Amino acid sequence: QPDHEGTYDY
Repeated sequence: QPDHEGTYDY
């Protein structure tokens, strides 16, 4: 996904 200056999944 879009990265929101520190998100992640898969």
